[PDB]
Amino acid sequence: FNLISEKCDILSILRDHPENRIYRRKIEELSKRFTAIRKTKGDGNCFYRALGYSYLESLLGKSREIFKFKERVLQTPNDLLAAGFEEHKFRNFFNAFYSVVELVEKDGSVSSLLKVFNDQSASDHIVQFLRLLTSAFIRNRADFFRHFIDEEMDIKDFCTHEVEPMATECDHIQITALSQALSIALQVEYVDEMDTALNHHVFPEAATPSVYLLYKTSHYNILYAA
Ligand SMILES: *CC(=O)NNC(=O)[C@H]1C[C@@H]1c1cccc(C)c1
Repeated sequence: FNLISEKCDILSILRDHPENRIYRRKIEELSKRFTAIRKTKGDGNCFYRALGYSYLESLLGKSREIFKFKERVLQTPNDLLAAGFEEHKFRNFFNAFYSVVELVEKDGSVSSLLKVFNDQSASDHIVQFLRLLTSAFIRNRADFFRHFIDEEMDIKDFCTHEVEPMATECDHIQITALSQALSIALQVEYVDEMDTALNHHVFPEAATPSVYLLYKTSHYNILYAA
């Protein structure tokens, strides 16, 4: 469980980490709404790996939701080609992601899903797929995403260097692109109330996110609603 941990009670964030006790107030509030966390490896990939795992986990047993998600996934090869990705280059990453979608579709357990996401090779192929889809999404909407980058930076160069490569850290750009790309309603909770970084992924309670992530200093763990 080196890439995605077993569940820990939310208050482990305080009990195990003296360094977090300054965030006691936020964590104790979150503990009213969320019961548990899974920890993700801090390797530059944690957003993609957290969102992939958490969303597929959210689908287990929801056969209609799985069906509609499989349809979106079967369309992604065309989105990738429209963005200039050749099939022979994305095939193995598509196949890894398709495989874990079929695992969830065929009754699939949390245990079997965790095993794929803790397999370095399978998990990193899934992350690479999610990175290419993120890049494809941004490239296809250069006009929109152009607003959020460095004027001197080309959108294609941003994607080449800050989205496609493994271990490249996310900003709100990649979170927006991937969530829109797969229609994953995501909510990000912050550990640190004093962190001023604008949150583009917090909505009112009445919204129905699939995935809740817990953010601190470039790192995203998975949250479980109470
Ligand atoms: C989401 C994600 O993977 N976040 N990244 C981390 O937690 C990276 C920051 C930590 C790290 C890894 C290797 C080396 C250093 C100096 C930091």
